[PDB]
Formats: sequence, structure tokens, C-alpha cells
Amino acid sequence: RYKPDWESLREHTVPKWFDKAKFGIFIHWGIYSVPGWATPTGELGKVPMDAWFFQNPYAEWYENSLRIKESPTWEYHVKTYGENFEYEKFADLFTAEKWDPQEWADLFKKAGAKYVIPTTKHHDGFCLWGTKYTDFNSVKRGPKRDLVGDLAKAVREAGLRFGVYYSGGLDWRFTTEPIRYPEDLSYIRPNTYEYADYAYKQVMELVDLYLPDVLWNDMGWPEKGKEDLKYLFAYYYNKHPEGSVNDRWGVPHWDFKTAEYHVNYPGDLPGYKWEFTRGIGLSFGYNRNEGPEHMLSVEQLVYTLVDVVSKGGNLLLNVGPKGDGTIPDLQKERLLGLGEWLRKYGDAIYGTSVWERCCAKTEDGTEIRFTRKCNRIFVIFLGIPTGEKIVIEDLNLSAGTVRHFLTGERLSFKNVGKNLEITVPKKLLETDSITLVLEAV
Amino acid sequence: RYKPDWESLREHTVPKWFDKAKFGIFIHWGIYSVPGWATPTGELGKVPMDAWFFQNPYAEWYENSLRIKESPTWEYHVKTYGENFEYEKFADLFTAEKWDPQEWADLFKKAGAKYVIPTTKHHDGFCLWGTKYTDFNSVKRGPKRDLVGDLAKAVREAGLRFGVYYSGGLDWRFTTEPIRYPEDLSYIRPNTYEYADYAYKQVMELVDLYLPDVLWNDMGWPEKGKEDLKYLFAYYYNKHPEGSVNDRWGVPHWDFKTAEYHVNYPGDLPGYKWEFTRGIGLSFGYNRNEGPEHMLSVEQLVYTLVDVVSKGGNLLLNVGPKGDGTIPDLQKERLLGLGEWLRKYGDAIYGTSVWERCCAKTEDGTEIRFTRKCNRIFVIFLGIPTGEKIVIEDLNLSAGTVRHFLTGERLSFKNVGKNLEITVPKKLLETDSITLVLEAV
Amino acid sequence: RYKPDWESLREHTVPKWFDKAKFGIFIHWGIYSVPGWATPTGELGKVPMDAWFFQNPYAEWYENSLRIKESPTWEYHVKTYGENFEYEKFADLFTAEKWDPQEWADLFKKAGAKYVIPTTKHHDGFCLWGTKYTDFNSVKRGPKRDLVGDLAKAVREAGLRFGVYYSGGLDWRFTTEPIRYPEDLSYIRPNTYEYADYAYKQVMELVDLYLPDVLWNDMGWPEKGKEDLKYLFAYYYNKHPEGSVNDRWGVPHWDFKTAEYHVNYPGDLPGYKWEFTRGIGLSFGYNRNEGPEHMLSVEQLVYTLVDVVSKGGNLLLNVGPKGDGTIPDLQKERLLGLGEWLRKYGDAIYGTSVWERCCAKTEDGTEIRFTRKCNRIFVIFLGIPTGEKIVIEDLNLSAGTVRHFLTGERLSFKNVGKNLEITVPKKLLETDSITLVLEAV
Amino acid sequence: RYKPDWESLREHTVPKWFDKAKFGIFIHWGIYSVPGWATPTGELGKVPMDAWFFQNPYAEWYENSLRIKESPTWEYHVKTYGENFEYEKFADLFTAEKWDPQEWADLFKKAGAKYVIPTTKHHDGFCLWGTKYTDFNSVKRGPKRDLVGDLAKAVREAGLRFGVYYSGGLDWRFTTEPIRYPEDLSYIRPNTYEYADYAYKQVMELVDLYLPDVLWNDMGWPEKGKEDLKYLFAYYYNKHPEGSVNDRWGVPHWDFKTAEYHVNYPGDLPGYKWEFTRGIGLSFGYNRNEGPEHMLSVEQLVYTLVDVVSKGGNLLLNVGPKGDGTIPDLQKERLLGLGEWLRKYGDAIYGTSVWERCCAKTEDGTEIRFTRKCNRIFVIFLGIPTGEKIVIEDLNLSAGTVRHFLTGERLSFKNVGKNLEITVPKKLLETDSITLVLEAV
Ligand SMILES: C[C@@H]1N[C@H](CN)[C@@H](O)[C@H](O)[C@@H]1O
Ligand SMILES: C[C@@H]1N[C@H](CN)[C@@H](O)[C@H](O)[C@@H]1O
Ligand SMILES: C[C@@H]1N[C@H](CN)[C@@H](O)[C@H](O)[C@@H]1O
Ligand SMILES: C[C@@H]1N[C@H](CN)[C@@H](O)[C@H](O)[C@@H]1O
Repeated sequence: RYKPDWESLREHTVPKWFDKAKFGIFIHWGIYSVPGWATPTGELGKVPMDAWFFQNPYAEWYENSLRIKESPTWEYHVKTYGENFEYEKFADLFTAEKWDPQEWADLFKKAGAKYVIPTTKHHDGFCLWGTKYTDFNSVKRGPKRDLVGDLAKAVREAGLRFGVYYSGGLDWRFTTEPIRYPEDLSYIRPNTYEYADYAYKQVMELVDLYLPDVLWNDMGWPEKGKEDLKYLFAYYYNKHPEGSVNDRWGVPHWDFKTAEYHVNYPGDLPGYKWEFTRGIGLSFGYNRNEGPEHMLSVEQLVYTLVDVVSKGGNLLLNVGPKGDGTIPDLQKERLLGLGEWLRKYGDAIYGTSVWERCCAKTEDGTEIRFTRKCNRIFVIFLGIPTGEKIVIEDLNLSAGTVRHFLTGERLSFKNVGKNLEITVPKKLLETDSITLVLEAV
Repeated sequence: RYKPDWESLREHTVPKWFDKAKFGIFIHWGIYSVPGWATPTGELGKVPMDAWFFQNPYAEWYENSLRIKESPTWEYHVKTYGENFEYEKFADLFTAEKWDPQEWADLFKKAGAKYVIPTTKHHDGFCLWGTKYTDFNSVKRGPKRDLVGDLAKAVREAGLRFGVYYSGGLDWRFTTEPIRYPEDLSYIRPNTYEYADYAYKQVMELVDLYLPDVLWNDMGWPEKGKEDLKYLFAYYYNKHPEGSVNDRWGVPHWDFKTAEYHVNYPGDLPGYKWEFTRGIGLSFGYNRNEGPEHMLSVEQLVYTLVDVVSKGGNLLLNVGPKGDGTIPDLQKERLLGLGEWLRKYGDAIYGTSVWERCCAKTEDGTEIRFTRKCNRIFVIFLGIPTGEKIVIEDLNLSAGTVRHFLTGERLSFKNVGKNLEITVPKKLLETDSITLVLEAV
Repeated sequence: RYKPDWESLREHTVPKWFDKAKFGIFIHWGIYSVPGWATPTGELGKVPMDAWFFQNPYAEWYENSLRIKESPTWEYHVKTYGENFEYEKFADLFTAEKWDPQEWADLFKKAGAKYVIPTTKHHDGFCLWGTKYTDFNSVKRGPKRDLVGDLAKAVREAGLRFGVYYSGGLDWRFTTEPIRYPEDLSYIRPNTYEYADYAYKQVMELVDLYLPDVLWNDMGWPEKGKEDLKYLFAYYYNKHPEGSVNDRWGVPHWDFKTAEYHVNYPGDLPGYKWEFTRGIGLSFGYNRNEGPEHMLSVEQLVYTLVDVVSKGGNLLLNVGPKGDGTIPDLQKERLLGLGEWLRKYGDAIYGTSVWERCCAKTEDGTEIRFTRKCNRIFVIFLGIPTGEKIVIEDLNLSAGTVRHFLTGERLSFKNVGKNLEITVPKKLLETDSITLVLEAV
Repeated sequence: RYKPDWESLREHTVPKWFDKAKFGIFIHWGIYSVPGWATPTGELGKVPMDAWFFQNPYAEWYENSLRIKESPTWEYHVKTYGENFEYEKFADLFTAEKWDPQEWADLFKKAGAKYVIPTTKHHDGFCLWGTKYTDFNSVKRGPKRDLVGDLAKAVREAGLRFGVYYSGGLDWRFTTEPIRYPEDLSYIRPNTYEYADYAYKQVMELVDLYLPDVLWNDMGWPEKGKEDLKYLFAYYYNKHPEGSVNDRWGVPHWDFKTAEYHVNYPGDLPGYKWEFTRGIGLSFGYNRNEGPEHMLSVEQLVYTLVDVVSKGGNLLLNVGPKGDGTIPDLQKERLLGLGEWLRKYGDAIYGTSVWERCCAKTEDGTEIRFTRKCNRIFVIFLGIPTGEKIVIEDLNLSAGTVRHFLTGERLSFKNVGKNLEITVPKKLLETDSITLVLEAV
């Protein structure tokens, strides 16, 4: 058994299934999906933090932006919904009338994802399950439905792993003042013993009702409640050894680390398992203001996934549904495009390990990423070279046999100085889709 | 911004407005005002503590006295209200039917006060505002009115600062046993995590609804809740830099210290800002048993204010209203008398600083106090000398010019040995009211 | 860079070299090696603990035993050396006259060990390096030599890893009373801040002088110094990322766990990296009283090694040299025997991983262990069966090819029900040494 | 009496003498003054921190730099003094052969400084007084003299205040590894209880032997000794109420805050007392590599002083003497230049307070700073305008009288819109030295 102390909990390491999964789907869905609006300012890590909360690109932070008067959100809300329409009132408009969880589960499976993590409770404190610790939840208001539960059944039916996102660090149902500057986060928090118990009780309830594969907390865990985690993590691991927790609790234990947009993104192999998360656009929650110009293209999603994976992480790509339970076409098309590349190149991604190095580039700048499966080394070009002669800078191979991944064709190569030169017939280059993939043995 | 740690909060010092205000009005008003009764035994610091709680002069401690059977209060209650009339039941008789907050605000302004602090919640735990954390409050019972709110508007309308008194340390809604000896205070306290959250939540709510100029806590802050103060004080100071807190929280920070009757009263300059508090009589809450013999006279209020001020403090003088919202004539007349002296001598009090020394006396025992305004030194006699020749013991002046404050008349003086001799024409002595005031430059 | 906090230090996991090494050599050597005497009572975990300290089989515990009057050690010592003969005096008799560090390293490399960990300081507080925090060390006393540094240089020149053992939890130079019962360990420890500093300073010193590959602490870390380990570990990992620490510090962090004789020995796959340690006999320090009846035979060492590796562990086999620095023949022969077995079967041990299960057994009781290297599964029998027909219980293989490891010869097999049947030609069974080994692909 | 608790110690505020003094002299002098060498890379706050320790402009950090092999210091040292030349050896070469404490004090009083604070012990752990806790001090080594005591006696005889600087947070006599990156500061510290005692004992010793006016700690206080400061501070204030402490202890209490070069420099009125410190050049310790290109000119010192004072701070200007105890001419000339300016404009600096605003500027870009003394407002231009017509932006005065400070001559002025227009006769503008100064009443 695991014991409730960090030294014992340290015995639990990231489960094998998570390490091999590589790709998961995040879902930021809640009453903020109804107004579904934000100023698409930029990417976290690139937007100056002196402005960020005033021009917040995260549509799920709508309530916080609403509280800052004369924030673009406040202007939009007053003209659209009125000055007398409290944020909470969106719970009545959040109906999920067109929601079909098996349809989501199928799209995620078709997209190539192996696990799904919905927001059970984001910062606004609204719970997407029939929690018994608050009436501000989807069973008592809005959908009159247990979204977390119904989605967990659908996802598991599709054979995917199901995890839960919980906002332990923030709950605007316990504060009145908005966050305007990063500094405010140091003191505008629930702060009470009451809140530390609520958060513990709610995650315990998520463990009891759905036994999730991942406990993905956000924004730290209330200080007064930190010692509780030893007990919660043991309780969880004893019911579900293959369960896993992220690194946003602020305590000694975690099974995998996280990076969000530019924030904490590794430049090379990090030495521990991690997971990169971002939305398809600049928001997590649905933003009606984003168009294709604010979103990654299929190509960029593939290069992204490849880079993350060659560095040992998983890609946790966020989908932001509308209040009605539908997934916007722009998102769906990107997911399906990724799923297509994965159906074709999945073997060089899933179940792979990192190699000695993650990266290389060709003489004319095409980036290259590596992954491994025992003796097999996959060479994944972020792009398809135009000519047949390829020169990879700073790489030698002692394999004696390099093949073209898709066809299996054995190819001609040789170590030329500090480089590796290979000839790939144009007929093969023409068969690859977004990436030229080679396999060295 | 202020950060939630004592080292950062230390940057906040007493606001300039508070330091210059000199005089404020305390208001102990609540359901204890209805029975409005106590044995006027004596002054805190003079009554032996082995008897104090059994013959409590603080009428606001009525409930605690009621719980000690065979306490004079218990005898009075049973004969007047009956053995079956619970203390809580007074909330139904507390109607404030004759209450006029603008009338109070005007009396306080006329009295010369610059800030007003009502009891939002005293030890009996009854809240004079529509708090959402208890139904034992003035909006749900008694007046069916938000007294703190309506009084805050009235006081601000009169141009005075508004602060709030909160009993963080005691709440008899969380205990059953009475305090009989000082020792009991060490353990008869709410004690729960629940109470530490309630107190934090209620002061946060007072900050949110009324943004007070002073947070005047009493009886210490619950131990389990002490770390919360770093967050509460930062939250408060960031919303209201010019806000201020007293020294009864039991934590590193405070903006000004307090003395109550004889307790902690400085004998000379203390080196930090402080505030002296007391009722006009021996109680804070209305005591129908006090007559003029238990109250300070206008003269004694003036000497009091002068002494406090010459030592760097403010006088926080308590008014105890009746259950109907009226202020007893004996109190009102003393307030107005003080206001009259202040209209005349205000310039030697308001906005002043301490001098090198606070005190001196005349050859025949008249006490003298000093205050300052840059180069101007005010010499305030606690009384009006009979003869024209005045000899101040142990004082020399290097001003070359001493005037009679009221008229401006230049007077004749000279340093005679270790003394200062001055001649004040009887026509001038006859114009002064309760104090001879001289001005040296 | 690792930061000095548990959450950050958790980013460091057991290094690859340690995971792949499988076999290392422990060396308990010090002044207790001079008397080299204990009553070989039995194995830790089997001998009742109410008798253990009184008849301690760990010869390195001689001083503690000596402190227990009329314990077999007391009597032996008084009869051999006399009552006017303090334990410390052995420091002067510890001359290591015949020590040859390169011979030790040649021997351990021949035995098949990939790392060596000598006792730099055992419970008696005698230090084997020229420490500057105590004069009770090998440079000042006895050998007049830096034993730790000289062995480190030889071990590393032989191509092996070098770690250090340090008794952080016990130091008899700071106590006077012996440990008589397990409970005594809870209060009879140095206990002072002075000792906490000393232990911190000496491990830091080992790190700065030798930068070891393993920091092997024993008996917990002084409670007063536990917070220091956050800094010590970050400082160490920042200078040597491939460095490692065991799990006897009593803090949140460790890279691998440990089991001693029967204590904490896993019966199955534990799920984290660990290391098994024990003496070739029943003691760690040299014991002239042990005969071959008290030691493991080469066959049992092989079986011990295999069991350990199949379960994900490393064997840290202890060698106990004499005071003159020679390794007793009984131990050298067993080391060589194991080295020989490893020279034949090494490929199925070094660099392997655990399989789905660690263990099986034939229909006739022969135990089997499994190890893995990608698609290759090693089937290691703990013995060599007599008949060519072998029936393994409760096992089915989906390999389609099962070879005899040493010869590489393809073997006939089929899954018969819930069993696996293999025919091993007598010629092949005769080729194997202590273990029949098969390889499935 | 102050009690040893933060709430009580908070009763002590910055003393009047320190608030009124405005200008003091810092002295970084020790054995590092002998090599007196650094690469004058730039100012702290501008030089990237990933290069700063490798090209440290603080010559007093010589030992740390020397510990970084092939850092410009390492190379310089090996070429000048050799590889067989330990840093400690400079202690013997530090002879202060030409030191004359009264000459130093005469110089600082001429410069206009009101207090002097020498380094009693910098990061290298060398002590400049006959401490009894270490032999690595000036009485036993090099000068054979109590530098701290002798300078204290001379400074005080010159009529100035005397404080002491102590490196509580760093002492390289307890570490071996150099600081290479800012992060290293989080774990490379003495860390022991022994060090916490030593630091406590030495500051106590400074207090008992010299009763300094300022306790200037640097680099935080050892975590294990932070609770000791409650006692140290009470003990100190009880012996010397006018004593003071800076804000580099990392505990709740401090009397004034600090800013170093660009680090923590306020752009406006901070609201608490503070002190700015920096070298005349880019180093604190003497650096023979600095020329006048690396130093502030007399004009910039004046401007620095004014900016600081207008914002409520004091300037603690650092002087870096040579190993022989003489102050380099480049520094002595700038000290004298500033002293001259202070002899003319002192009345607008010493004893002043901040005004409503610290700053303004003319229509043509000349910066202006304000200071106050009761009803007098000093308008200090950072330069001397060329034209007699001066237009100050965004300022209106209700004084009715504006004089030219040096001559006292009444000037013509009027508020023109949102500006202030003054005519300063060319004769007067020519009388001023580095700053045009006006006085409004
Ligand atoms: C995955 C993202 N995490 C951030 C907190 N860093 C959230 O604020 C954001 O809304 C989203 O949930
Ligand atoms: C101002 C006074 N403070 C005391 C606590 N010392 C209270 O017990 C009393 O009722 C009144 O509120
Ligand atoms: C490896 C062994 N560890 C035990 C501590 N349980 C020691 O008591 C013993 O001396 C030996 O060092
Ligand atoms: C005044 C300056 N303080 C810094 C510490 N930040 C020191 O590193 C430097 O040597 C000098 O003493």
C-alpha cells in the first residue's frame, strides 16, 4: 500500500500508459462558454503581464475580466447582456442542448488522442457534476445533467483514458476582487479553512465517483490544505495505482510536470516526464473572436506534437466547446487533420522513448526530431525536403540500415564528416504527408 | 502594491489624516443597549480584577454578566425581564425607532470629532449590518436596517472619516460559559477553525461593503486565523492605502496602539502613534445607572483631550446610545461642550505634532501641556490662572515672542533661572474659556 | 539546476548507469576489523530483536556490543585484549599493512561489480578519509592514509563507479550508552545541533573531495539536520547530475530504496528502483568466527543476484576486509565464483529490465526468474533441471522462438494448457553452469 | 523597554537623526582591497545575471570570482600572483600602512556626510575588529589593528554617526563553491547552526563593543538564526533607542529599506524611509581598473543625491580605499566636489521632508526635484537653465512668493494654465553652481 507521506508516495511514478499515450485532449467547458468571448491578444509568455489581465485572451477568465470595469470584456458584456446581468446567470443559459458525449469521444478517438480531461471546476467555481458540496453545478442549473459523469462513460466506451481537471488554487465564488496583476495572485485567493476542506472534499468526491486516470490540478493547492494531499494522493493511488497527478499542487509529489504555451517549455530533453498544454487558438474556453489567424494549422499541430514527443512529453491539446455542447468546425477540422497524420505515422509517436538527442536540422534548415522504439530510430523531418539529396548536420549513424518509414524502402546513406547524407527518391518524398519520416535500425 | 507578509506590510504607516485628526467618536451600540444596565463600579485599571466580571461597569457585557447567576445583572434581569427571557430576545426589542443617522453625524461633527467608529459586532456576536454569515444581525432582526451602512453614509456626508469596530477575539454565540476571571480569557474563546473563517470573512465583508478608514479589532484575533491577517491587511491596504488598523490583533503589524481608561496610558511621549479610548462615563454601552457623578465634565474632557494630544495620541471618546437610537442628554451636552472649546482652540490641537516635552506645571500647580505646528508652540494650561504673573517651572524659551492665543496679544516674558515668567493681563485671562492658551514663536 | 526544495529535487531520478549496473560491492572496513569478532547468531529479520543486540552477528557493531557488559563481546574482549583496553585503541592497531587498492579494484571488476561503496564512517565514528572535522580518522591514526581517496582513484581507474557510505544516523563518539533493544534507537543518538552540523559538513566534504556516484546514508539523518538535505542534495546533483542517493535519510527524496537481509525484501515487482544488501556471511564487518557454514555458497549468490534483478533491484554484496587490508579467502572465492557466472550469463542481467512477472516455477519445484532486453526475455532457472522435458507452471509464450542462451540453439516448445513445455537436450543442460538459461524472442 | 517580539519591536521607528541626515558614507575595505581588481562591466540591474558573476564589477567579490576558473579574475590572479597563491594570503598583505582614521573622518565631514558605515566583515569572512570568534581578523592578521574601533572613535570625534555593515547572509569561510548564477544563492550559504550562532555572536559583539548607530546587514540573515533577531534587536534598542537597522535581515522588522544601483530604486515617493547605495564607480571595493569613465561626475552625484532626497531617501555613497588605507584621488575629488555643493545648498537637503510630489520638469526637458521644510518648498533643478524664462510643466503654486535660494532675491512668477512661469535673472542663474535652486513660500 502507499502510505500518507511524501517518502512513500515517491514510490509512485508516472504510469506506463501515460508515458506511452503521447497525446491527450483538454476540454475547457463551462458557463463561460456561453458568452464565449475574449480579446485574442497573444500567447501566454509573449503578452506583457502588466496588460494580460486587462486584455485577457483566455475566454474562460471572462468573470475575472468582467470584474475589471472598463476592460474590453466589461464593455462587451454591458452592450450584449446588460449591466444587470450577473456572471452567475450564465449558468441558466448553459444548456448543452446539442451535446452528444459519444460524438465527442469518437471525434477525440478519431483525432488520435488516448486520454481526455475535462474541466470539472474551473476558476469561476461552477462544477460540471452533481457535487454535493455546492448547488452551483450543472445538475442543479443549466444542463440539469452530470457532464463529467456522462462524458467519463463516453470516453471510456471509446476506449480512451479519462482524467479530471480541478481548479484547486482559484475559486471566484470565494473572492470578490479581480486579479489585475500577477502579484494579486499572492493574496486574492479563498484563503479559508473552509475552502481547503471544500477543495479536498470535492477532489475526494471526483475520485470516489469517477476514479480518474489523471488528477490535473491548477493554480496550486490552498496552503492550509497542502498536508491533506499526502492523504488524498495515497487514497487515490491505493484505489487506482495506475492513476497519475500533475505538478501544480505546490507539494513534494507529482508524476509529471506541465508547460503552458511558452511557459516552462523545455528546449531540450528535461529528464522527467512532462506535458505541454495549449488551446488550438489562444484561449482554452471557446472564443467566438478567434478565426483561423489565431489558430495552429494542422501542419503546426503535427510539428508541435512531434517536438513535444521527441523531448519526452505528451501534448495535452485543448478543445473549447460552445455553450450548446458543440465543437466549433475550426477546431474539429484541425483535430481530424492531426488524427489523419497520426493514423499514418502513429508508429513513430505512440509508445516511443526519447533518443540520445531530440533534435537536428538539414543543411538548409529543415528541423528534425527523433523518437525511439528499442533499436528502431525514427527520423522525423518537420516538413518534406524538395530535393532527393539530404544532408543532416551534426549527425552520424552506426545503423548500417536506414529505411523510408511509410514504404519500408531501404535507402542509400553514408556518414560524411560530422554530417549524415541520404538520398530519398522523389517518388517516396511524394508519398509522405506533412513530414518525411525515416526509420534507422 | 503591499504583499502579504509582515515585512512588506511594515511599509504602511499610520496615515497622515489619522495623525492629524486627534479626536474621534466611538459608538458602542447594540442589543445590550436595550436593557442598558450595569453596576457603575469604577474605571478599568482601578477595579480589582477578582471582582470586575461579577460587578461589571461595562453595560455592553450584559450577556456575560447575565450568565454569572447571582451577579447583580442576573438579579436585575430576572426581576425586570424574567427568568425565561434569553439574552438573544433583546434583538427583537432593539428597534432603533427614533434613529436618525444624519443627526448623529451632525452632533459628532459639531462635537469636533473627525472620525466615527461604531461597533459592527461586539462580544455578544450581534452584527449591525446585513452580513451574510449569520442571521443574528440588525437587517434580519430588531431594526430591519443596515445600521453600519446607513451610519457610514451619514458620517461621510458630514465629511468625517468612518471606521469599524469588530470583536474578533470574543463572540459569545460560540461559547456558553461566562468569563469570571481574567484567566478564563485564555480558554473561553470560540477556538474553532470555523470561527477563524467567520471572523476573516466578516471583516473582509466590512472591507468590501464599506471600505473603512480604520479596522479597529478588539480582544485579539483567533490564533488559527492570525496568518490570515497578512492577507487581509494587504487586501485592505491595496484597496485603501489611507486605511489604518489598530494594535489588538496579536500579530506583528499595527498602525497605532491603544490604551483603555488606565490601561496602557502613557505617562509621557511614547514614540509611536496611539489612541486613548474611554466612555464619557464608566461604560461603553448605554448604562441607565450612570448619572453626572460617573461622567467626565466638559472641563475634564478638554484636559483629557489636551493631555492625550500633547503626548501624540488621538482621543477616541465613546458614546453609548439607547436602544431607540437616541443619544442621552448627559452625553450630548458633554460632546457639545467639548465641540465648543474645540471651535475656539482647535488650532492648537488639530494637525499638531508633539514638542520636545509634553508637559510642565506652574509654580502653584497648574498643569501645562504643549503641542506644535512647525515653529509655533502652543502652551495649554489645564485651567485658567487667577493672577497675572505666571511662573512655569523648569522651562526656558528661546522664542523672543510669546502671544496670547485667542487675541494674538504679544506678552511680556523672560527666562528667570530654570523657570519662565510671563504676565498675562487679566482682561485676556478673562477671555479664555477652560484653558489659558499661549502661543510661542 | 535543481533548486533546494523537494518538489524540484523530485525531477532527479535514479540514473541510468545505476539502473543498468545491477551489481555493486559494499565494503565495511574500519577499526572494528581489527578485533574482527561477533557471534554469528543468524540473519537480520530472523533473530528475535530482544536478543539481537546482545548477540550481535554484525562484527562492525563490536563497540556497541563491548559496551554491554557480559555480552559475548565483553567477555571475548576482556579475555583477549583486557579491561584496560578501550575500543578507540584499535584505531592505532588498524595499520592496513597489506592494503593494495588496485588489487581490490581488480578483484571487484573480476567479480562482475560495476560500482564500489566503502564505509567512509560507520557507527563508531572513525573516518577513513583525512576529514578536517575530526582527528579520529585514518590519516591521523592507524593507516596514516586517505583510504577513501585512494580506493576511489583505483576503483575509477578500473572503470567502475564509486560511492560512499556514511553513518549519518549513529555516531558512538557522541553517546555513551549502548543500544540494547530496538526502542533505544529512538533516543540514544547524538541529538545535538552540533552533531547535525558535523554530519552535514562531513557529507559535503565527501562531495567536494570525491564527488561520489552514490551517497549511501545509513540509520536516518539527524532530525535537526533534515532540512539541510534539501540544500545538500541540490548542491550534489548540481555538481553531479548522475550522482544518486539511497533512502535512509528519512526525508521526502531518494533515488532508490534498500532492503537488508530479510528486512524490506520484496516478494514481487516493487515498482520503483531498489537495492538489496547483505554480507557474504551474517556480518558486514570482518568476522573471524564465520566459517563457510555461515556464508552463502557461489550458487546461492547467483540465485540471490537473479532474484534481486528480476524484481528490478541491484545487489550490493558486502565484503569485509581484515585490519591488514586483505580480503579473507572465503570471501574472495565466492566473489570469483560469482564473477565467473556473470562472465557467462551477464548479458541476461546487466542492462536488463523487469518483465510482466518476475517469477515462475517448474512442475517439479525449480524456481524461475525473468529479465528483459527489448523483445528478448531471459528465463533463468535457479538450478539446472535433470530431465530434458521441462514443464513451467502457469505460463504461456507468444514468442514462437525459444533458444538455449549459452549455445543459441533453437528449442522446441508449446503452450500446453495453462503451462509451457520445453524440451532441453541433455547436451545443452550439461553446458550450463549453475543456472539453466533460456531466451525467448 | 522593547520586548523581544515583532509587535513590540514595531514601536521603534527610524530615528530622527537618520531621517534628517540624508547623506552618509559607506566604506568597503578589506583584504580584497589589496588585489583591488574587477572587470568594470556595468551597473547592477543592467548587466544580465547569467554573465554577472563571471564578470563581476564588484571588486570586493574577488575571492568568489577567483574561485570561478578562467573568469577574468582567475586569469588575472594567476598571471599577477600565481596559482600557489591562496586568497587568504591577502590578509597578510593588507597592512593599511598609510591609514589615518582622523584624516578619513575629516574628509567625510568635508564631503557633507553625517554618518559613516564601514564593512566590519564582508562575504569573504575577514573581520576588521579584534573579534573573539575568529582569528581571521585585522588585529591578528595584516594591519595588527582594530580598524572598526579606531574608525568609530575618529568618526565620532568628528561629530558624525557611526554604523556597521556585516555580511550576515554570506561568509565564504564556510563554503567552497562560488556563486555562478543568482539561483546558487538559494543553496550555497553556510547553512549550519554553527554559522547562525557565529553571526549572532559577532553582531552582539559589535553592539557591545561599539554600540553602533546603524546595524547594516547584507544578504539576508541565516534562516536558522532569524528568530534570534527578535532578541538581538530588543537588546540593541534597549541599549541604544536611537540605533537603527536596515531591511536585509529577511524578518518582519527594519527601520529603513534599501536600494542598490538600479535594484529596488523607487521612481516616486515610496511612503517609508529608505536609503540608496552605490559606489562612486561600479564597484564597492577598490578597483584599480576603473577610470573616470566608470565613475559618476560631481554633477551626477549631486543629481543622484537630490533625486534620492526628494523621494524621502538617504544616499549612502560608497568609498573604496586601497589596501594601504588611502582613498584614491578619483574618489576623493568627487567627495570634495559634492561636499562643496552641500556647503552652498545644504539647507535645502539636510533636515528636509518630501513634498506632495517629488518631481517635475521644464518645458525644455530639465528635471526638477522638490524638498520641504515646513512652509518652505525647495525647487531644485537638475542643471542650470540657459534662458531667464523658465516654464515648469504641470505645476501651479499658491505661495505668492518665490525666491532665488542662494541670493534670497524675490522672483517674478505666475501660474499660466497648467504650468508655472518664473523669470530668473541671468545674474542669478550665473551665481548657482550645478543646480538652479528656488525657494517657494
Ligand atoms: C490550462 C490553463 N491553466 C491556467 C493556469 N496556469 C488557467 O488560468 C487557464 O484558464 C487554463 O485552465
Ligand atoms: C473598547 C472596549 N474594549 C474592551 C476590550 N479591552 C471591551 O471588552 C469593551 O466592551 C469595549 O469594547
Ligand atoms: C548495511 C548495514 N546497515 C545497518 C543499519 N540498519 C548497520 O547497522 C550495519 O552496520 C550495516 O552498515
Ligand atoms: C552594498 C553591496 N551589497 C551587495 C549585496 N546585495 C554585496 O554583494 C556587495 O558586496 C556590497 O556589499
